[PDB]
Amino acid sequence: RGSFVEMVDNLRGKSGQGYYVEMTVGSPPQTLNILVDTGSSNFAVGAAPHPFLHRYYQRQLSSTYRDLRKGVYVPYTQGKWEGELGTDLVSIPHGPNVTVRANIAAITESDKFFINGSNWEGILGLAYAEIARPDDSLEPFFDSLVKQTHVPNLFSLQLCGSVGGSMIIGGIDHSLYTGSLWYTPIRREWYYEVIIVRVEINGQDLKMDCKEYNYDKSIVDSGTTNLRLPKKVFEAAVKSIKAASSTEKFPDGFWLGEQLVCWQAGTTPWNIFPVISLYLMGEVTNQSFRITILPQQYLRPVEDVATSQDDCYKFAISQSSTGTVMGAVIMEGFYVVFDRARKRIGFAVSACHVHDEFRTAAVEGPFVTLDMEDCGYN
Ligand SMILES: Cc1cc(C#N)cnc1C(=O)Nc1ccc(F)c([C@]2(C)Cc3c(ccnc3F)C(N)=N2)c1
Repeated sequence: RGSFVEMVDNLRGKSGQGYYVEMTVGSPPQTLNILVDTGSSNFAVGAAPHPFLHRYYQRQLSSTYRDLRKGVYVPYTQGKWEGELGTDLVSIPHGPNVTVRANIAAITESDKFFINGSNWEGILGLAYAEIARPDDSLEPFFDSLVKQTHVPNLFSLQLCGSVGGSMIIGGIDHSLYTGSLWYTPIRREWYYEVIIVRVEINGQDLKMDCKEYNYDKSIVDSGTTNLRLPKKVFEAAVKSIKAASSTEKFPDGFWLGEQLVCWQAGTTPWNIFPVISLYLMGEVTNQSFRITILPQQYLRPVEDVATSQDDCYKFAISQSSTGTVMGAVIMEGFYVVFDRARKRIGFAVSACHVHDEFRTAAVEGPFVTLDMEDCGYN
């Protein structure tokens, strides 16, 4: 408890391509880099030589492999993957010293799933069984891990933004944060669902029915880059961000993520952009707390741009039909504790978050907020 030096810095990535941990499948162990995804619940790995893959699960080489003789087909709005279900021995080299028998979807066909140039070959769904495919009887990896060993039912994520980070499995590491952890209830165990009760752009409230903020869902998701916001809320949100920053002009496409915006190197006017604050439901009736992110978090360097030589960024707040998504834009500001045992998520200021000399990411409380139960959709 309190320090897990083995697990510090166990995450790698490329800006915009996600955070991956090293894992091993089968006996003898096959090493794979695996995307850490709190927005899904399947452990799914490449199992065939797709050209984009550095490597893939070779079931034939594993003595400990077992067929479940059952397929799984998983469509997304952007592409898909299809696989064959089995179980095998799984471990995490830079995690706890255990080996568990977990479900594995051996991916045999896919579209727009693997990324050309990426260095991961699978995905670790860390959310709950309810949203597992094909259904909730397929036990997620973390459930298997907790049932089969003495690892405490919790994990924490420090996403640092070559990006890096830590996934502390079974605990919390106090070197990864400063100040205090503040906790928000997990509303329901399917996604990591939470409730936003108030939004401030630059200290100024948006004065929307808070029900909208969570229409139809608000989730914490390490498998999404953006802060995604319901359309009605996104509309009001950028209306206010536009106004805060009208000191300089940008095409209406930029706010829609249809175009990048560039400045001369080291010339980004961060200060013309407002801090963003979400107030989250607290542990106590009528008590909330507030997390504050910087434009550093929502204006994202796009490095791979050959038509330019400047500092070009993407506005990483975007509209959504599935609810608020608190992606890497949010998580990079904070140490995030997925306290599954107590059905809550903790936020603290990350020791690694990107901050200039004038503004810093913040987690503050307590605040008095009435009628927070009304902010959740039914
Ligand atoms: C591009 C990327 C950037 C960051 C950063 N920084 C983190 N993750 C990814 C990424 O490539 N995730 C990903 C890829 C394929 C998937 F199939 C999913 C799913 C399973 C499906 C998914 C998700 C989110 C949004 N719509 C989806 F279709 C999600 N959380 N999980 C996520």
